[PDB]
Amino acid sequence: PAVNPWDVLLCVSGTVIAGENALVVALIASTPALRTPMFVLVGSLATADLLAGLGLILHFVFQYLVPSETVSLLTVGFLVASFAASVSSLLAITVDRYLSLYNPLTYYSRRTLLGVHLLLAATWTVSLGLGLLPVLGWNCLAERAACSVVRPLARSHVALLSAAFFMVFGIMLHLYVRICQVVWRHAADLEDNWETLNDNLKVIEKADNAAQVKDALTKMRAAALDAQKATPPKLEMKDFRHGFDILVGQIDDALKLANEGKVKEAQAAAEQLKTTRNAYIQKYLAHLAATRKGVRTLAVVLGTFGACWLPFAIYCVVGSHEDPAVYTYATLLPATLNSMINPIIYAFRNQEIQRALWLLLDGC
Ligand SMILES: CC(C)CCC[C@@H](C)[C@H]1CC[C@H]2[C@@H]3CC=C4C[C@@H](O)CC[C@]4(C)[C@H]3CC[C@]12C
Ligand SMILES: CCCCCCCC/C=C\CCCCCCCC(=O)OC[C@H](O)CO
Ligand SMILES: CCCCCCCC/C=C\CCCCCCCC(=O)OC[C@H](O)CO
Ligand SMILES: CCCCCCCC/C=C\CCCCCCCC(=O)OC[C@H](O)CO
Ligand SMILES: CCCCCCCC/C=C\CCCCCCCC(=O)OC[C@H](O)CO
Ligand SMILES: CCCCCCCC/C=C\CCCCCCCC(=O)O
Ligand SMILES: CCCCCCCC/C=C\CCCCCCCC(=O)O
Ligand SMILES: CCCCCCCC/C=C\CCCCCCCC(=O)O
Ligand SMILES: CCCCCCCC/C=C\CCCCCCCC(=O)O
Ligand SMILES: CCCCCCCC/C=C\CCCCCCCC(=O)O
Ligand SMILES: CCCCCCCC/C=C\CCCCCCCC(=O)O
Ligand SMILES: CCCCCCCC/C=C\CCCCCCCC(=O)O
Ligand SMILES: CCCCCCCC/C=C\CCCCCCCC(=O)O
Repeated sequence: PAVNPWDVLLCVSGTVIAGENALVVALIASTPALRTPMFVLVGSLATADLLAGLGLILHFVFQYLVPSETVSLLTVGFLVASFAASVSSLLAITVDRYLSLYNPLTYYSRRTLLGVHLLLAATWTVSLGLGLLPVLGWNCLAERAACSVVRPLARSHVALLSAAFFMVFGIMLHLYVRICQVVWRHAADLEDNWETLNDNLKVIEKADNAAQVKDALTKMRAAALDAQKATPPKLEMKDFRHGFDILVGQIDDALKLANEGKVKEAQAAAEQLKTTRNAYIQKYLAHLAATRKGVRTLAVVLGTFGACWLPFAIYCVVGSHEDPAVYTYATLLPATLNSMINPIIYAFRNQEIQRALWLLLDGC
């Protein structure tokens, strides 16, 4: 028993990672529709995870099948660059999601596409550099007292890697809270205006004087428009939104009658407003149910990223080369599992990626 079980587990993990992310890469590459900034970023993440998966397999190969210290230095440097590129790609994705939420219009501009190009060129340039430094000689091959828990990386180089991870993670947390903030605000405004919409509709049905009817119709018009704004836009869906378009229209019809002195007729028009409102009551509950689920996903995915990488990042600066290798393996394996989760969260859950997959399975 000279093969270490953990090395086999990493090879298995790398195989799953490579297979998952190779499929994502193939789907985006062969689908001209998937060329927006968002998908350029997903393709970068998938490529990095693909490279990291292959790297785990290669590390096994040149440890056990072609024993080579030199090529093992290359494989570890390869993995440093691949995981750096994956973590930095997650940062870039998060930046993009922030910008699309905070700039519902100016996000769709030439600057945004330029920004992804420059950001990815920079993250990949830095990622490669980080893996190239040990290959060029910033390693512990000469001085074994300077070895980190991941051979043959030098403790000082690994400290830099962990510092970069902590900074990247801190930025993601900042963006996460801002994203969370915007999603909560819009959901709160939608639920507010929807409730006031219903309140005034009851005022109409129970009105006893004409002043109440006009007042309630005036508030319904404002609430309808505010509820529309809080709904995310179609693109660059708008069916739930267009439900408010015909509500404003009906409210304007009732207001016209009320202003001409036909308040009885304006009140009776609430039956039609209640009919309209009831038709979109499910789309409203479904939208609130989707945002709720999305918020949960946000936190779960970021928490899982932290649970997978933080123990490793911490142990890499606290541990030393004297520790048994199992503690490096036990903290490294979860970090690799995150590269199995990434394609599911950022690629396979996307409807356009699923469509490309359907066209691929069905022979186009
Ligand atoms: C040690 C490893 C990391 C070296 C990797 C070298 C090559 C293969 C890397 C470096 C930069 C990478 C590119 C950077 C960004 C993108 C955009 C993405 O939408 C598709 C993949 C693509 C086009 C990558 C393809 C692979 C790539 C060219
Ligand atoms: C020996 C171990 C097994 C190695 C062998 C399995 C490797 C699977 C990896 C990636 C497959 C997903 C990427 C390929 C997806 C198809 C590429 C494509 O676009 O094909 C279009 C064509 O119409 C259809 O063949
Ligand atoms: C991250 C930056 C570093 C990335 C580095 C990627 C380098 C890959 C390039 C070429 C393949 C080289 C393959 C070398 C195959 C060597 C086969 C061999 O003979 O090596 C066994 C040797 O004899 C034992 O004694
Ligand atoms: C060895 C090197 C290690 C480096 C370790 C540190 C990593 C973090 C550095 C840069 C990421 C910057 C990402 C962009 C930050 C957010 C930009 C943003 O939100 O602003 C966009 C602006 O508002 C548009 O108008
Ligand atoms: C989302 C999933 C997140 C998963 C996060 C996992 C974090 C694992 C961290 C520590 C486990 C350490 C396990 C160490 C097992 C040691 C067994 C033992 O006794 O070691 C023998 C050794 O020779 C005597 O030093
Ligand atoms: C989806 C792919 C299937 C994954 C199955 C899991 C792969 C398990 C591979 C290696 C695990 C090694 C188990 C360790 C055996 C005991 C080792 C020992 O006692 O020395
Ligand atoms: C044996 C060395 C291990 C490295 C293997 C390298 C093979 C994978 C390299 C790149 C795959 C990424 C291809 C990206 C295609 C995207 C095209 C597009 O976005 O339009
Ligand atoms: C593009 C698919 C992924 C390819 C990289 C991962 C799989 C491993 C591929 C090749 C491993 C063998 C490399 C060549 C070994 C030569 C040994 C020798 O010449 O003595
Ligand atoms: C993408 C950039 C990659 C290179 C970044 C570094 C640039 C500076 C040039 C050379 C320094 C790299 C080598 C440092 C370790 C030397 C160890 C030694 O000589 O024994
Ligand atoms: C802002 C981009 C900067 C690009 C240039 C960066 C150049 C980096 C060069 C060297 C980094 C430090 C390398 C340390 C080598 C130590 C060698 C050893 O310990 O034996
Ligand atoms: C995130 C900051 C922590 C430092 C990151 C280090 C990145 C190294 C990545 C892959 C190298 C994996 C090599 C295989 C583990 C062997 C462990 C051992 O030395 O016994
Ligand atoms: C998740 C919270 C993010 C907070 C980021 C704080 C800034 C992090 C920057 C540097 C800290 C890492 C320095 C590690 C040095 C260890 C050296 C050693 O003992 O080998
Ligand atoms: C048994 C399949 C495991 C599936 C993934 C979960 C990983 C944790 C379970 C087992 C780890 C591999 C076996 C540990 C070998 C102990 C000997 C050693 O430390 O080198």
